Amino acid sequence: RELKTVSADCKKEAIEKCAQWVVRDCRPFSAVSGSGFIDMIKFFIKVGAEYGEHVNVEELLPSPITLSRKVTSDAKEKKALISREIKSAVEKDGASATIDLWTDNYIKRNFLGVTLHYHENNELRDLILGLKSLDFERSTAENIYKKLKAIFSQFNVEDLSSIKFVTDRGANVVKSLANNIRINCSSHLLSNVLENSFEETPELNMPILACKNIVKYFKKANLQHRLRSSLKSECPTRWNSTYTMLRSILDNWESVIQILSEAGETQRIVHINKSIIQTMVNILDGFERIFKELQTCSSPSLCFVVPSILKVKEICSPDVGDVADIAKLKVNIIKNVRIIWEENLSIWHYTAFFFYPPALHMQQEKVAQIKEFCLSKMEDLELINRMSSFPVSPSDEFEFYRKEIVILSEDFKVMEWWNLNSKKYPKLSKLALSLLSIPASSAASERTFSLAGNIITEKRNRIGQQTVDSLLFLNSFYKNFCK
Amino acid sequence: RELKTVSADCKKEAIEKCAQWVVRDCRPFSAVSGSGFIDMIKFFIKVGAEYGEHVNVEELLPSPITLSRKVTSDAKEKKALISREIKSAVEKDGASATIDLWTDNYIKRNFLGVTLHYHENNELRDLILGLKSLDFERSTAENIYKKLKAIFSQFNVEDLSSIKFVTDRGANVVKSLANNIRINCSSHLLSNVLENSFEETPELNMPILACKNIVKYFKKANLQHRLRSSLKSECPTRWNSTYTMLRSILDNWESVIQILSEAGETQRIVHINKSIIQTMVNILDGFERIFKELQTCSSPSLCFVVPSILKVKEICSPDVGDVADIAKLKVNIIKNVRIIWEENLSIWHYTAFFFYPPALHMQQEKVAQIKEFCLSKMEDLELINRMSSFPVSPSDEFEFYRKEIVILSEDFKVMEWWNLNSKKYPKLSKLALSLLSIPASSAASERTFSLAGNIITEKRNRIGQQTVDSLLFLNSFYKNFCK
DNA sequence: AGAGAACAACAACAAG
DNA sequence: CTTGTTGTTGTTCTCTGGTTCACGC
DNA sequence: GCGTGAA
DNA sequence: AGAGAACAACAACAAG
DNA sequence: CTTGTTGTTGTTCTCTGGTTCACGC
DNA sequence: GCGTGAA
Ligand SMILES: [Mn+2]
Ligand SMILES: [Mn+2]
Ligand SMILES: [Mn+2]
Ligand SMILES: [Mn+2]
Ligand SMILES: [Mn+2]
Ligand SMILES: [Mn+2]
Repeated sequence: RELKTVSADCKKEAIEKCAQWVVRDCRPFSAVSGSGFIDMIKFFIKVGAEYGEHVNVEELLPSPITLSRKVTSDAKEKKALISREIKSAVEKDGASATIDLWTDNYIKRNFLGVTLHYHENNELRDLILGLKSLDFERSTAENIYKKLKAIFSQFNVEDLSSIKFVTDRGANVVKSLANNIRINCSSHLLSNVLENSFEETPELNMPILACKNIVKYFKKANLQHRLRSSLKSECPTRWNSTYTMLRSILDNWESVIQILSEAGETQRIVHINKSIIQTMVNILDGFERIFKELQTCSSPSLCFVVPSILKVKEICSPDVGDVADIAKLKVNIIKNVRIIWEENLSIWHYTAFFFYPPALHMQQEKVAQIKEFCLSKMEDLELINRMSSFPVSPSDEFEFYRKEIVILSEDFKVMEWWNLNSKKYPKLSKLALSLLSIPASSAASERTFSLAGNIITEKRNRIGQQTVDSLLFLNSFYKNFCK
Repeated sequence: RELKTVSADCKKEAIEKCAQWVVRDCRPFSAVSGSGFIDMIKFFIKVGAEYGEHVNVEELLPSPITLSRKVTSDAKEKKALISREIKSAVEKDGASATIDLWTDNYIKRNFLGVTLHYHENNELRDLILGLKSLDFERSTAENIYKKLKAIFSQFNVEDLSSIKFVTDRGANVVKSLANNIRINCSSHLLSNVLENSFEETPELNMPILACKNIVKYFKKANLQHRLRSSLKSECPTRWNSTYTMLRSILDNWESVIQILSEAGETQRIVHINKSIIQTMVNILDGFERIFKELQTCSSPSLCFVVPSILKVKEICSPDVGDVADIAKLKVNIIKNVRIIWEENLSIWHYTAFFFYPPALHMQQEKVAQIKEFCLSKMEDLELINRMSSFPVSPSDEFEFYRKEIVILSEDFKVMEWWNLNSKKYPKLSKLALSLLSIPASSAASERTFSLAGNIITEKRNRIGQQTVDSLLFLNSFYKNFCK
């Protein structure tokens, strides 16, 4: 219990052997603080206590190749250890998933990422189920579903009908999940609204393109070292990319005109109306709050799609003081919010918002279909749970919640609020927490590809498909089922 | 002494805690076998022997930030520990160096790499002295020499006149070392001969460009996964790059015509004369033997520039059976070997070859200037060594070697041959081993940039200039002065 | 978001 | 009072959102 | 059969 | 070269 | 005789050779 | 002052 501190003469020698490990093997300084590094060092001081200080270390230490098969061993092992805890959440309707496609930068295999999301004990599960390569077959809808089912067979899940899937609107991905529950990713929808609305407001082409050519010049002339914050290029495939460039120019506006004046290249910025650049940054600033919100899988997120849409309608509210080109942008944004974003929502987005206890809003058109939807889903929950055996009814329990009153406090945690209410609401708070675990976007699959890319590197390029599948899952397992 | 082996019940648990470290912290499997990792694990079993198994590990383990200053501490420390062993080799004329310029792919600083090379105990030293950034100043000759002197001041070397420098023919780098000994890198020279000779033989444009467009199609059509060895693009900035592409096509020729026929794109290869592709690969095959030779710093290399030039003259010897376009290539290659490569050699290249004991060759035009050169260099060695005090003369000892007879055996190691001859030849074998430690090219600086790039990565991009300088040197130190 | 890294800028502490 | 060594705070820089399927006229 | 939409 | 990685293909060995 | 676990051999894939100075007419 | 050579 009472852990002993070593002598300072023995502790300075420990920061000397650690520094020499990072230097010789070319590891990052932060390696000395990994959760698995510490847990491993604790084991090796045990071996010194039992066997003494004269142990054959090379014989004790494993080889990298036997490490490579152990994580493939353990991957098979842990997929069975939870092959039961997983199959329960799918049965009980309370499981959702996100899938998407990615291709790696070296070998160029196309990949199918699958994540899983369900509620446990006041906390959310965020599992990487698998990253299976398509083996260079065409990314047709049939092959995708073929590789989707194959990932779920790893845990003895063969149904897939009770799992709510969240994807982008890729024509081939969309068709794969035509036979089950598919929710449109709201980060791609919000991105479509921005892309189209700027296509449709070409009055703003000249200021944006003018800014784009300043970034292009600072990179070609190797001048970003003079900025305390560098200027960012506009990459269309990145969300809110125009805002990132514009802000990088504003937040460095003073030092940019000076550097430009210095190089006699002052004509590249004098025709740029700074005021409109500032107006677009204030407008798109709230879009970044919504984007970072929609990408949350550690807390409920689907319930905020509808109120975020209202906040977009509020930002682009017509204003008598807008200039002509900004007035037109706000006009096109509220349009595409209607025909691009609202057009591709579902009762899952409204019902998730219903279960946000500040429930005063959609009292109008929606509580009809929401009650019709909520009652049906509490019905299948009983149907399933009665097979688990081998006054205050749901339509009442529905309206009993519909009269609760709670204030928007900054500490309010709706997910905690339903655990602390599972008593009075037994069967509805189960439907609610089934709804509140669905991600509002496919960002969990995006992050899986980022993690994948951290493994398939320049020097680790020979790593195999199943070795990445194994490392990603185990790393996700040791996060969701360890401390 | 007799190191104990642990129980198998305690050894399986060690490959389980190692596998979990690699998984959780996302480290490569090969991390379990680093020289510094093993030396570190040996220390941690000692702490378990002394203090027992209940040690506070988090308090014992250092932070990454205190690791970052320790390697900067140790870097200052070890540059003083050898600030003496280094300054001796420079004094005794037996030190050479290679310098070049590089810029990193993220922050884009220009860098000056400096390596050091001298003889010790039958083995060669290959030191990374420093990678100092120019801080975005212009890479003028004055700033380079300014940063060169600054790297040598780190070890209290202020002379630099006794150090033989080996660089490429960059106009600015060349001018920096106008005041000291500069030897032309022979890898850049050989590369100039190839580049020019192919510019001057445009009859071969159509086969090469035809091959280039097959690689371009296999990459665009994502077809390299069908090849057991992939096709390589021609990058002009890589040495023998045309040979690498051509061979990648030949070694996969059968499977390439089949894949092309399959895609109905068979017209991209039918006009390609395979025989001339094969002739160019056989010719350039020996160039790759010379290139990989010239890049050696663990064994003597400057002494092989002259006999490699002969082997190039021999490969491109006129042959009555050559076709017209190959006959012209060999004609232009032997030309540029004369006006590009031989044009930029020095008596260091001839004298280094002289000290290869199979010394029958240059008996003609060169032993005059070589004797004149060797006698002067043995003279400054005595001048220096007499200040170290606070029959069989050199001109005889020169000719005594000039009558030795030795056979080219495959095990022959000339560097070992001069240690085992320092007795009969005391003062000449010192000049010889001073000559035999000079690198034939600047590849040591190239490799320093490769190592640098292994540190300045995508996620380690915030690492500082002096932190890379420190890590590179210490890693080089622990290789040249440890076991 | 939610991952991996590094470090400038301070704040606490010790030795002197 | 100084320096000289450690520890924590908070900013900056990375990456995934991608490159061809499905459909309708 | 070919242009269009969304990645 | 001379660095960093991974793994297919076998070879040795053990358990059964 | 089978499998099932470990260890070694040898191949394949990375990167640096680079992006602007110096000079002469 | 501008094209050329070598990175
Ligand atoms: Mn997609
Ligand atoms: Mn990508
Ligand atoms: Mn160079
Ligand atoms: Mn580069
Ligand atoms: Mn995606
Ligand atoms: Mn170079």
